[PDB]
Amino acid sequence: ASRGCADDAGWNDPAMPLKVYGNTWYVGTCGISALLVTSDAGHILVDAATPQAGPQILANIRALGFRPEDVRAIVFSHEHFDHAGSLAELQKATGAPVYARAPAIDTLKRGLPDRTDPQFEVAEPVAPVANIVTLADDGVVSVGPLALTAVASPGHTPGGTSWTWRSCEGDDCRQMVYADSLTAISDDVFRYSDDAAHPGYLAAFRNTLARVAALDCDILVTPHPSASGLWNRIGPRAAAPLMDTTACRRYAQGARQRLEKRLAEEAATS
Amino acid sequence: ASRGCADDAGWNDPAMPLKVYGNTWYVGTCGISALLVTSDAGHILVDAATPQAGPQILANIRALGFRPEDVRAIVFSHEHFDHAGSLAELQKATGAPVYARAPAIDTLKRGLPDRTDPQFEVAEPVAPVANIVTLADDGVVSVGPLALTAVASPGHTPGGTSWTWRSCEGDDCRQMVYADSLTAISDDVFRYSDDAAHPGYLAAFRNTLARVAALDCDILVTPHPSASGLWNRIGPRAAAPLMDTTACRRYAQGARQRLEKRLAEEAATS
Ligand SMILES: [Ca+2]
Ligand SMILES: [Ca+2]
Ligand SMILES: [Mg+2]
Ligand SMILES: [Mg+2]
Ligand SMILES: [Mg+2]
Ligand SMILES: [Mg+2]
Ligand SMILES: [Mg+2]
Ligand SMILES: [Mg+2]
Ligand SMILES: [Mg+2]
Ligand SMILES: [Mg+2]
Ligand SMILES: [Zn+2]
Ligand SMILES: [Zn+2]
Ligand SMILES: [Zn+2]
Ligand SMILES: [Zn+2]
Ligand SMILES: [Zn+2]
Repeated sequence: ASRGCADDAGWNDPAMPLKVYGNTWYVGTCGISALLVTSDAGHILVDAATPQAGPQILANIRALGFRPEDVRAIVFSHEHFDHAGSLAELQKATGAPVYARAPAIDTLKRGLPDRTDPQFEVAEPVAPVANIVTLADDGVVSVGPLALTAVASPGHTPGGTSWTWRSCEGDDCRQMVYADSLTAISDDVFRYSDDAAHPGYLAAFRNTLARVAALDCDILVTPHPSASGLWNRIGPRAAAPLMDTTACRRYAQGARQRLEKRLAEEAATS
Repeated sequence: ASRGCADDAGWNDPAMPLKVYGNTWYVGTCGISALLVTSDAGHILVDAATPQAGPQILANIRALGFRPEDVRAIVFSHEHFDHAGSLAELQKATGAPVYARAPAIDTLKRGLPDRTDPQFEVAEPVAPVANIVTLADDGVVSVGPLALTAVASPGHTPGGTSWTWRSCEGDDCRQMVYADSLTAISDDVFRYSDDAAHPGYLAAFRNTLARVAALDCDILVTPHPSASGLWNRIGPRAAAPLMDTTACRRYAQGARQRLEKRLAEEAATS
């Protein structure tokens, strides 16, 4: 019997790919999520993990019997190296456009962020993405019968996006939410409380928390699987239900608590 | 043990009131539905059954421990005597406004329909309703934390409306649908196929069927409880699940089949 993934798994530690629900499949690593949403008309790939993960994701797609060339759209959570790292690699393999909200586009073209990213100084360099389609903040990415809805989720980054869609097993259909990271973490310089340095940025983060908390949410998945206890819900160590309609509310509420702790930490330092 | 209601129950045969789900309660008769949606800020009454049913509905509200004076809005399915019959009676008892779409208002003010009703010649006279609030075709009726969304459902009548809302038992929340009648029945004169006599009417009926079929639908209830097999899902004779996410689709599909049978019948007669 396979032993499954640890919550503190390395970002590049391999995971055997497995169904999440219906036509949503997990193709990421033990430490970093990537999802494949499939149809007979082609697929949507969600996230790219770390600049090193291209090959594992591609191997995992094929392990499930899907062809990377049948992926017709790529979307992602946010423009940090640990989720956008293999986008260019995956675009070449699939031929698919990458969809990005406006505040992520320059980062994807450079392969590095700018000072608008809270984690600017700790960024690792990425391959640029060549074919980017600008995604409206409430846009829908459609491939055949598939439709993934964007929920703009700035805060952890300027360009972050949560994604939502329906997956079915026969007539039993579930609202899937791939909620973006909501951690208020930074490099050693950035201060969430310095509004003059980034006007409206923290307010937008608070608004993201409220929007995520309010989503219709049957099955939650997060870019770091442990942030939603994914390995306690699927795979060999699963001991809790996959479906929990309170999950997005609890996720956002915890994130709000942690955001306010970060603000307290900033108040305590000059 | 109580024996429960028959599917061919008389419209005025009494039913003991019982929870449907959460804060949605059944307060109608064995043959004709009425629902009460409750909150600590007041309630919404859905439908009025037959001109004779005022007292049973009011008794049933009180049997559950709710006060008619705490009802703050009344809505209804459609403007036939067997669903709108006791509206004026219930308005007096509750003091609540009745919400109606534009094509039902004159019928509610007269207490009889006009020739726009397929069943005009078989109408029974109703008490007029004095305080009517005009409801937009996609309007929301709000009372405290309650919010009922209108889905205009012309076809069986010009003014018919389906209603949808969420009811919860703790954290387990359900999308309730009180779908209007979809039966293509008439008096001896009306022809659904005579578009010149009522331009666009049948197209609107077909559009209603499509809209109802597409609703998010956890628990379906219908003005005639048997039309959705309600007594096979709640009460003493229940043998099938209350929740069925296919119910609105199946309801509308059956109705489409019956509508097309009606068109065949009309083609066969001059
Ligand atoms: Ca995360
Ligand atoms: Ca009915
Ligand atoms: Mg692998
Ligand atoms: Mg790579
Ligand atoms: Mg930038
Ligand atoms: Mg959580
Ligand atoms: Mg009774
Ligand atoms: Mg009466
Ligand atoms: Mg009229
Ligand atoms: Mg049915
Ligand atoms: Zn990040
Ligand atoms: Zn990350
Ligand atoms: Zn649902
Ligand atoms: Zn009727
Ligand atoms: Zn009726």
